Amino acid sequence: FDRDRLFSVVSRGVPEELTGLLEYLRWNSKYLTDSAYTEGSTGKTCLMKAVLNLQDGVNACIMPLLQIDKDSGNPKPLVNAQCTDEFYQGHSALHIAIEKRSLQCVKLLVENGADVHLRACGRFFQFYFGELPLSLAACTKQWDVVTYLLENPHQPASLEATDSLGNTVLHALVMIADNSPENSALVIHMYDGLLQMGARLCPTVQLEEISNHQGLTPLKLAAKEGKIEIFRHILQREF
Repeated sequence: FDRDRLFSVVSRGVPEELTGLLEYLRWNSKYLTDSAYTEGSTGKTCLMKAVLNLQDGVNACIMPLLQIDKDSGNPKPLVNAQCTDEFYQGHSALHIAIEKRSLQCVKLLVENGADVHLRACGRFFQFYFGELPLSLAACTKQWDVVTYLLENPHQPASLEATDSLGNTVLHALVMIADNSPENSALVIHMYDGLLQMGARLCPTVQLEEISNHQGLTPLKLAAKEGKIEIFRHILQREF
């Protein structure tokens, strides 16, 4: 089992061809997160390759890979491996699952130890979505994934979490807003929805008062970016 074979196998979504992988790993004291099983420039793992080749929301190598990884006794679980190159830095299988708009796959990953606060901060994403799984799910308007991330019993995502810019999901939404009537309406429903859920999930937290590394709340950030409709909406929330 060299890397080439595994990635081929996994790309084709044929779990049956993983026969002997576990034995090979345990015999040699190796893990699927090892340099050897990782693409040398990017750190792209076999599980990432799997989620990149989803067929109709699924890929039948995914759970086998997770199980083999667990059974191999891996100290640094494959589920939370991150891309290492400049362009995709921090990108995890969970981010790819959300980009692919697959709730099925998000669940499978989270149920098996996905860290819901890993940051994708590479040069390609500066579109920028706030580097966090929840902020990506919100920015791409995925209601089913957003509520799963917030409510699941394994690893609930925090609405207060911030990225390397100090941005919450609320700042991220301000960032992706267009000034088109229909887009801003949808972004407003997401902004309000998250806050409505926050009144229940974090009853005491003033999420809209959290400010940036640039000292900007979502309101002030909205003003800075020229986002009139979002700005005026955030104000009427107060008043």
